[PDB]
Amino acid sequence: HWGYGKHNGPEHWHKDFPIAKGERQSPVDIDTHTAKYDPSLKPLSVSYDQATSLRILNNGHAFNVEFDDSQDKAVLKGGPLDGTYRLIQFHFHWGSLDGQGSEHTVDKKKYAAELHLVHWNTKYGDFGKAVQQPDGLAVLGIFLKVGSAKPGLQKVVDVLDSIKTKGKSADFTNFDPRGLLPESLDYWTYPGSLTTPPLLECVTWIVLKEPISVSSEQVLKFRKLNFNGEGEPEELMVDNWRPAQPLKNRQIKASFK
Ligand SMILES: *CCS(=O)(=O)c1c(F)c(F)c(S(N)(=O)=O)c(F)c1NC1CCCCCCC1
Ligand SMILES: [Zn+2]
Repeated sequence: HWGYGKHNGPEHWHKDFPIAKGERQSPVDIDTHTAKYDPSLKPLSVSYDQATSLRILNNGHAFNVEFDDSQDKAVLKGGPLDGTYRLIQFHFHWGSLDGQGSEHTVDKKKYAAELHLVHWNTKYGDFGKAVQQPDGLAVLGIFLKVGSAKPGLQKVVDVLDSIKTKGKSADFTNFDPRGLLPESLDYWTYPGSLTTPPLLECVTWIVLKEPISVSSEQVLKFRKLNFNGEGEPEELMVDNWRPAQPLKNRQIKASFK
């Protein structure tokens, strides 16, 4: 099926998913000199005090921390967004080495990894309906650089050995995603897509300028996960990122001057 291997990677996805060559594909390069400050944008509102984590899952292409989204408990509002978007999960993309891993780039710079906090527009009732809409999802993207350890990440790192292989899950309650945020919420925003099949063009992207720092040891443990299922030959889960896609007829806006 599709993946990030030698023969089923991003350059092949268009054969099953023709929207791969569409008009609003993600990720993109963020050219910092061309992004225009938009004084009409509002400050982001991140309300995660009531977030309730449930489970961590190895789904074969990343690991997901899933939240209880049966109520408005953890929501993203404001900035470019109209209405209320509810947190459903977060996951990461990372590299085989520190010089690559992110999906978005900044002046062509690649970070070691990229965190995505996925939210769905509650006016559409469920996420399945939301992904059929141009304003169905809001994904908050946060770059990871290697330096000092991120203490709020270690609980995630420590459970990864329990979900090594595709299809494994573990209980993962009481995790606070506010521990993964940088200091500043300054951001770039643009209309785009999911970065994995089915590549639906349903996302407002909000990509924070400030990266978080994680340690070498923390990211090394991401790279011990497996794409394969238990009992199959080991394929390390590394380089699960899609490269930058053409910007086409889109403008990237900055929240900051
Ligand atoms: C392949 C599913 S995933 O790992 O959960 C997943 C992913 F890898 C992604 F890269 C995106 S992204 N970058 O576009 O944000 C993503 F949204 C993923 N999962 C969502 C689940 C949330 C419900 C909406 C349905 C879209 C897939
Ligand atoms: Zn993602």
